[PDB]
This record gives sequence, C-alpha cells and structure tokens, in this order.
Amino acid sequence: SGFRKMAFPSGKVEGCMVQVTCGTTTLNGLWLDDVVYCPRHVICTSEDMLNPNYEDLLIRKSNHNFLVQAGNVQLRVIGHSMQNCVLKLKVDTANPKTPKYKFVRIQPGQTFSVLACYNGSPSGVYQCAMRPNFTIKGSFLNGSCGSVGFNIDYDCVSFCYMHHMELPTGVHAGTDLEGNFYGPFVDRQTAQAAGTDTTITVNVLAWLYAAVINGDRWFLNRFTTTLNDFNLVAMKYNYEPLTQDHVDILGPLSAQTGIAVLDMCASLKELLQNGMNGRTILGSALLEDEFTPFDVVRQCSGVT
Amino acid sequence: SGFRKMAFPSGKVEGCMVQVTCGTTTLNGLWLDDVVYCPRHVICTSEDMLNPNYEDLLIRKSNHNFLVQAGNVQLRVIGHSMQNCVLKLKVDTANPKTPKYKFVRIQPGQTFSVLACYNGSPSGVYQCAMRPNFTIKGSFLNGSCGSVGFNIDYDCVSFCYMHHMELPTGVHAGTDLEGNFYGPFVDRQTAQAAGTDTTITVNVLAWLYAAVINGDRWFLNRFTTTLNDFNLVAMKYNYEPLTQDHVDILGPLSAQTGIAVLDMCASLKELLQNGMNGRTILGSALLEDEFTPFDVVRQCSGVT
Ligand SMILES: O=C(NCCc1ccncc1)NC1CCCCC1
Ligand SMILES: O=C(NCCc1ccncc1)NC1CCCCC1
Repeated sequence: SGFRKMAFPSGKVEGCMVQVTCGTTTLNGLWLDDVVYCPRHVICTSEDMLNPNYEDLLIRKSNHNFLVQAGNVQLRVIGHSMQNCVLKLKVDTANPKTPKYKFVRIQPGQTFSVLACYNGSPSGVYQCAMRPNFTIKGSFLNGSCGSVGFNIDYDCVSFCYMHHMELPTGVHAGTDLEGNFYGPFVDRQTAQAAGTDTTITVNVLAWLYAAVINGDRWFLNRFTTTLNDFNLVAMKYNYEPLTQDHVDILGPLSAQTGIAVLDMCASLKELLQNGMNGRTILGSALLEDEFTPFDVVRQCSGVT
Repeated sequence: SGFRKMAFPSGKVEGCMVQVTCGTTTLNGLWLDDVVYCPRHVICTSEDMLNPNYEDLLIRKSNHNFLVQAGNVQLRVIGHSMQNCVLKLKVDTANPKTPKYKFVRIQPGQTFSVLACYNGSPSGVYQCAMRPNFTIKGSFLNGSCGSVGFNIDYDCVSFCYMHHMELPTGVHAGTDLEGNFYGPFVDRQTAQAAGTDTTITVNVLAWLYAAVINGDRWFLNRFTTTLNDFNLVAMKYNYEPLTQDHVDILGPLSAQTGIAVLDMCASLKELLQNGMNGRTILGSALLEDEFTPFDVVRQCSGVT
C-alpha cells in the first residue's frame, strides 16, 4: 500500500562512477569492463564550447591527458576514441564491480533513475522521464556531466542516459551510451530551445490505475469514450496521442481494477475538462506522468 | 538547476540487507558487523499477531529457528536477543560490506531514504519524512518489513527507521534501530488510528527557498509577518508551529536569496489564504513539506 516516486537501487551504478579530468575540466565517467565512458566536451575550454570541432580538439589530446580516478586510485589510459558525443577511454584494468549491463536508447515517455554524481562520487538518486521534447527535468549542477540514467531488470543494468547539457531554460539534455543526443541538441554553448513539453498520456493512465489500486477512486466517472474522441481532448490539452500500443501495455492494470482502458480515458478526459477542484490523487494536486505502466506493475507487485 | 525529490545513493545499505525466516514468516534484516536486526514480529503466526506476548513466544525459539540468508549464502546464528520491538541475531560472520554507521532516532519533519526490500533484496529507493503524527507515507507490500530508512553524511550511514506495520489507513509505522516505535504504535494486529497529519512548516519554507533559487518566484509577495501572526495562520491550516529554531536553520537560504525568513513566512501565509490559483512551484500544484532545510542546501550545493 502507498505509491511513491521510486528509483532503482543505485549500488550497481555507484560501483561504475569515476572522475575524468582533461585539462582543467573535471566531470564524471562510467567505468564498465576496461572502458570509461564520458561526455566528449570534457576536452573543451568553455571558449572551445562556443563552436567546438571535436575531431580537431581531439588531435591535441593523448591517452595521458585523460586523468581517470576510481575511488582515489588512478586508472592507466591505454586508448581513447570518440563515438558520437562520448569519449571511450580504454583503461588497463577491468572494473571489478562491473554489473551485467546493456546500452539502450529509450523512447520519450520512458522513465529511468539518475545517479547524480560530482567528482566521480554519488550525491543522490531520483526517477526521471524522457520528456516528449527529449529533455529531462533533472537536478544537475556544474560537475554533474557524465552522471547516468538507467533501468535494472533483476541483475542487468540498462544504461539509457548520460548527462551532457543544461539548456538556458534549466531543463537537461544528454545522450544514450553510444553518444547520440536525445532530440536535436548539440554539445555546444549555443541557445537551444526545447519543443512543447506535452503530458505522457499512457503514464498518466498507469498512475490513475495505481491510484485506484491504492484506494484513490473519487475521480472515476460514469462515462466511457473512444480512442479518437479521447485524442481530440488529448490534443486540446497538450497530451500525447494514445495508441492501441498504449492500450495493450495497460492491459494488466485494466485486468486487476476491472476498469476498461477507454473508461479510464473518459475519467482522465473529465479531469482535463473539470480540473481536480482542489482534490489530490496519490498526494498530488496534478496528474503525474513519470510512472510507466511497467513502473506501476513493478511497484504494485513488489518486483526486486 | 532543477529541484528533484532525491534519495541518498542506496549501495551502502543494499550491502546490509538479508532475508530472515522464522517459522513460515520471511521478512528483511539489516546485517551490520556480526548482528542482524529485524522486527520481532518475525516470530508471530498472524494468529499470535492479535495479542502477542513476545517474551513468551521467544521462549519457544532457538538460535537455529532463525534462518538468515545473505545473497544465497546462509549465516550461522550464535545468539539472539530482543531490544524493544527488534530482534538482534548474533551471526558468526561480520558483514564484509558493513559501512560506517550510527543508529539515530529522528524527530517528526526529518526526511530519510527508504530502501524498500523483499526477501532481503532491494526493489527501490524513495525519500520520506517522519510525519508529525509519527507515521510515514511509504510504498510497502507484504514481505517489506525490516526495510530501513537512513541518511548518509559522506561515508557514515545513520539508520533512523525499520519498517514494521501498515495501519488500516495504508500509512506506515516502524521503529528506530533500537526497536522503539515512532509514535504510540504497538507491533500488534489491532486497529490503531494516526493523529492529525499536519504540514511540516519549516520544510515548506525550505522548499519555497529552493523554488526561489531555481527561478520560481511568482508567489513572492510585498508582505512580511511576525512569528506569532504566522503561527495563528499555521494553526488555522494544520501547519506545525514555526519556532526560532526553524528560523535559525533556514539562515543560509535567507542569506543566499536575500529573503528574510518572516518575509517568506508572509508569502506562505498568502499561499495558504489564497491557494495556488492553478499555478505550480517546482512542478508541484501543492506545497511540498518533505524537503528539510539541510536537504535544500545539500541538493542546491551538490554535496556527495
Ligand atoms: O555553470 C552553471 N551551469 C552550467 C553547468 C551545468 C552543466 C550541466 N548541468 C547543469 C549545469 N551554472 C552556474 C552555477 C552557479 C550560479 C551561476 C550559474
Ligand atoms: O497483507 C497485506 N498487508 C499487510 C502486510 C504489510 C506489512 C507492512 N507493510 C505493508 C503491508 N495486504 C494484502 C495484499 C494483497 C491484497 C490484500 C491485502
């Protein structure tokens, strides 16, 4: 009972965090096997950062200009390469704490945990979603670059995010672990505007099911709707369209609560049209969209 | 930039979690040095649970009736004792992953991280506060008993909470690591009502400072107030009274923002009197009270 914004336990990722120094820039790296992953902008002098040519800047850099410190022990760099916007530093020592892992590129609406780090050391963990405009609304200060986002499935860490950038609007931009930015952003100190931050409709539905499972039912109404009618309303309210793929993924929550997905859609529709009237659902005065259907099933069934 | 509900990294506590079985009841234990801490109700048959005499039930229990499994390796129990509502199982092996630690009893309004565990295995981490009625609003299913709440200061884990009980209202009750319940609750299957869940005023103020630091300023007004006038309003709105001790602890946030504590009090007063008018602060449509002043300073200054 109770429904909390919950992060994956951070221990497996804590054991991968190192400090990368190049010149006067220190940020965080991810040490997996004998490779340290970090943002390539580690090589920039924030005067470079205005219009960097990373290939050209990298010519001036050797293995020994990359300082990699794990705990307070130095790793020997025996190779370096650039993959998109990340540097891969080959070290002479495989991380003895390497978990089973994958690199996954997630879709907008997918949630993950961030281990916020400074100087290769963890400060905190929180739950995030990839916004539909491919930003995340994180908590990141100077020195946090290289901090990673991840999901855990039993023993396997899926790394989905590395932190690169703060947009001038104070939202956050970064890469998958192959160094490809989510969204159109570039690792450059240039004004870059984010698109519309729409609500992740499928996630709101999942969280309305979590609320029903936990006893919060006041918002359940006598209406149903169709996919097309609901989507007209979603559009008007800057909600992502709902697809049959979203309806399918919600099946187990529909199943447990006996509330048809389109019925829950008609309940959400009325919440958009009438607002909450000063009421709360699961202790929130607005509709939470950073729980996936998978996250609700996980938390509601006690998965480890 | 950005302000997130943030938990301490969970790795140091993950390495302490074990599974305790007694009879047919399995829950979680905390293994620190050569001692495993768990809720004493592990020895109850939920028929015992109606009116248990723990001393009497413990007479029927030997070292070998307590099954303690760490990973999938069994610990040999060489002693057991009861301290208030917890059992202390002496094992023959000191936990090699024991962090530096303390047991602390926290006050209502203090925040901590919970590592929710099932069968000695972590499922997730979230941030909590000890409510002023000495409940916490957690996320806990059957098998979660023994899950702990904690704070970290650099390398030292302060354990403040062990999970014992779900009240019939779906809020949560438990002990410090000396086995003393927060609040008046007893480890018994008997209807136990929680008192008024008032808002932690000092924490709301800290989070209003965090909002100002992060650019959310719309709620700042032209008024100030006094401690006595503010407290009249707090009382009317089921907010905890504000003391000079709360004002003192807020000093650094006052200092950075140049907003006198009593000025921020007058801003909160107007938010209580006028509500948010459909506006948000730090992405919330209500006033968050699960950030302490210490938590705001920590997150806003990047402490590891
Ligand atoms: O340097 C910065 N932001 C750029 C650094 C950064 C990088 C990735 N994520 C978040 C932040 N802010 C400073 C802090 C102190 C006050 C004046 C602005
Ligand atoms: O057994 C229970 N609660 C008691 C167990 C418990 C203990 C500590 N925290 C939280 C929960 N609920 C069951 C679950 C399945 C549906 C019917 C009620």
